[PDB]
Amino acid sequence: EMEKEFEQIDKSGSWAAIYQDIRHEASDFPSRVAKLPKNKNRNRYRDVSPFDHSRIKLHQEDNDYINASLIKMEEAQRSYILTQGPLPNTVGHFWEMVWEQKSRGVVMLNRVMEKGSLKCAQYWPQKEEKEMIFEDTNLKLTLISEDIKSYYTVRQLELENLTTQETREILHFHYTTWPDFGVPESPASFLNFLFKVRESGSLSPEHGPVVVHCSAGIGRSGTFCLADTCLLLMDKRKDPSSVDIKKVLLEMRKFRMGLIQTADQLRFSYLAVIEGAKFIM
Ligand SMILES: COC[C@H]1N(S(C)(=O)=O)[C@H]2CC[C@]1(O)CC2
Repeated sequence: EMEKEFEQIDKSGSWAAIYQDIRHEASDFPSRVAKLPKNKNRNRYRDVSPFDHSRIKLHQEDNDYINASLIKMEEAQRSYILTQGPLPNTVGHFWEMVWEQKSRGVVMLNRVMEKGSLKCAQYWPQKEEKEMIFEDTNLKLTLISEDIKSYYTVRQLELENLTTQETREILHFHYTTWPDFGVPESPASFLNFLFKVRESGSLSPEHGPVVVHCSAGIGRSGTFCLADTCLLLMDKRKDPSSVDIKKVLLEMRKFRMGLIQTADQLRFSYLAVIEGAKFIM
């Protein structure tokens, strides 16, 4: 049982050690498309690239490239798109991806500014009466409503395909209280947030995959998907304690590199699953 493994690693202070074995066992697949010179300004970080095998392709004939990966968890029957925080020049590609994949939710785990630097472009409207038009991808985005809570904000957005005049409602879930350094002290508000996403229908098989991002789309984004998938597998299985968080993480790392950036994010992921298991047993 993971709770006792938690006890052992914590008492022995073997978090980094565990983290390094995960790093060494992690898959390495080609990322040739990401490294083409015509795509250099589509990548926020030169060392964070989607693998070619799992990369999301845009349906535009010119350049299909976005820094986004499909993570397919076959036993849990859950998919996620993990992406970077859009850049000033990829906001239109971001919303084209949302459209093309039939996503119902966008999960944002960062602030636009952290540590005095921009981590993401402002890619959604701040006021109902000031909608955004992405001329490169022929999309219009309107803020419908905004519900601001202590730990997170939920926004209803209308995305319109200006080409076909079809519209969809997109939910934006914005976790606003992840600290600039380290991880939250308690997983309580992160679990609350994860249950609110689930309750919305955004993670359900009747929609395209949820879009999940932070700045790079590997650290906090990784923690979100890892906790969700582990708790779902504990619901599904005859024996809940058969769920090994290290194996799930390695299965998720076949689809996108570097998921869970620090030993502190790993320890936080265990804490989130262990605490969330109580509210599921
Ligand atoms: C308490 O988290 C594990 C800590 N260790 S340890 C000795 O348990 O691996 C190192 C110092 C800070 C850390 O948070 C991460 C590295």
